[PDB]
Amino acid sequence: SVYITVELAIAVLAILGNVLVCWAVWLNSNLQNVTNYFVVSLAAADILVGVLAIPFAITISTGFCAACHGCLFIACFVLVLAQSSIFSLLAIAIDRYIAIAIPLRYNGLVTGTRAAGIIAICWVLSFAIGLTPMLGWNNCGQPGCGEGQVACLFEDVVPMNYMVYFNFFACVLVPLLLMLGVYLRIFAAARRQLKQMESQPLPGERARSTLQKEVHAAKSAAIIAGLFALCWLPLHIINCFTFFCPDCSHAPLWLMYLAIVLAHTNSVVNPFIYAYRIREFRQTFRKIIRS
Ligand SMILES: Cn1c(=O)c2c(ncn2C)n(C)c1=O
Repeated sequence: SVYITVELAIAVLAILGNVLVCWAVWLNSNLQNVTNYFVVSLAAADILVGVLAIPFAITISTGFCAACHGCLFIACFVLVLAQSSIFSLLAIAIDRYIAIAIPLRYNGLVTGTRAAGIIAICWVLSFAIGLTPMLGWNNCGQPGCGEGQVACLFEDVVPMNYMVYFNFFACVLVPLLLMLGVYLRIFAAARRQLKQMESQPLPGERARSTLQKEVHAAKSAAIIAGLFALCWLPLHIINCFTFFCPDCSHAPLWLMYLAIVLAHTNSVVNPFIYAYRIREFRQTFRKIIRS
């Protein structure tokens, strides 16, 4: 009951943390910028983790008996939260790029309305993708619980060709490669901005301070994304060995859970990364707790 204990420990933090973030934003209007609209999507997504995803993960670990629709939803619900985080992290990257790249058109393009729109779309696409195995791409009953109910086991009910080709490479590796490519242009151009301002006949510390603060935000965003890939790659890398290399000793269970726990931990690092990186956030939380 140790794995269970740790999974519950995370669920608590994942909730308290991200919920604290959403509350801090709804309280302090200085954090209600268009940018943080996506951060809210990240929070809500990472909240349902300690709310449903973890509970489901703890249940499916031992396996149970249920229909295909019910057994798939429970097993593929984590793919939805993990996929939504992809769109949110990708949007934030693009956003932090638009600001530094074209500061003027930033307010003209990056609107509070389009934000809510994109988010909605992202979630829809998250359910479409995350629950693709429920569209027919599954191994329900492929060569106990009785007729009608199927032994709900993640590896047995969920195809490997999906989580590898479709899910991992396309819906994870590609995005992360796009995001990484974005931050490449972000910091590459950001340092050029400082070089042009390094050869200016005027102080203009307003533009420098602002530029440095926009870079501080883009950097903080880069750290949030990095921890995502750092906490999900291991779990996918394991599935790459199992699939592509049937000979390669199938990953043990003790190692399997560690990769799974590492993914559920990702939802917790965010609340703490804001309180540290952003001096505006930490002062917001500090107040809520006291009062
Ligand atoms: C992504 N993933 C897995 O790849 C997995 C798993 N249990 C077993 N495997 C293989 N769980 C709960 C999971 O979330």
